[PDB]
Amino acid sequence: PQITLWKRPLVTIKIGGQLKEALLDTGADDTVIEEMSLPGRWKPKMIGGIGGFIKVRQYDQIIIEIAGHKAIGTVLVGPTPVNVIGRNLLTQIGATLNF
Amino acid sequence: PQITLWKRPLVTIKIGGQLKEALLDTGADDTVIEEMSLPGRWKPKMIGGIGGFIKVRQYDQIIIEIAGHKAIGTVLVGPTPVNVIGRNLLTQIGATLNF
Ligand SMILES: CC(C)CN(C[C@@H](O)[C@H](Cc1ccccc1)NC(=O)O[C@H]1CO[C@H]2OCC[C@H]21)S(=O)(=O)c1ccc2c(c1)OCO2
Ligand SMILES: [Cl-]
Ligand SMILES: [Cl-]
Ligand code: NA
Repeated sequence: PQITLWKRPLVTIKIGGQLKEALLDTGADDTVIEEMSLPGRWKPKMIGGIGGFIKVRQYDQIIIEIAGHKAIGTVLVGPTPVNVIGRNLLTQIGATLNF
Repeated sequence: PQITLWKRPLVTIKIGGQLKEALLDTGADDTVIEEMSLPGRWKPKMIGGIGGFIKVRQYDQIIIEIAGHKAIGTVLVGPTPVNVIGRNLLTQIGATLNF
């Protein structure tokens, strides 16, 4: 699709057997999801944005379906105010910015 | 152009006759730039990012060039860790997300 930016570019994702809404976010290096359980090992991480840093759990090799497109990569889980699909997964679905 | 996301989507902007680097950020509603001087009056705004809320100075109707495209709109000035071009100006330059 071509998504305009008049409104937030929100899509449905499937992660860990759950449906969630998330923002397609070119300014996010990493994918950050609100608190949920995921399988496998994790390690702690701090990530920073406007407002400062939050502590997250880093899970690797997680499969996510984004607007119908499957991708695998690292997912950070923690107290983000919005679920964000970052560049690590946007690349895998072939997303580009065009103007 | 068509910008892939393997690296941060950094572009050169020009504001107040000065060149700066900024991130094309589809996850930002608003454009937020580091401390600098802008003309006219400002109004208060609070914005919420991953680590919490910050106060910024809102300047309206500011002339800004983004990757060679001219925009005129609202710029927020405050302690952002990177300059971000948000949807308010991405729409003015005709940007879309495509996959
Ligand atoms: C600020 C940029 C450099 C980074 N952020 C991504 C943004 O797209 C963020 C994504 C975001 C969106 C909403 C709430 C929190 C974060 N947007 C944001 O802060 O926008 C602010 C400016 O406009 C306003 O509209 C949205 C909030 C305000 S982020 O959320 O802090 C972030 C995401 C993934 C990351 C990361 C930081 O570090 C490593 O991986
Ligand atoms: Cl990854
Ligand atoms: Cl590619
Ligand atoms: Na894993």
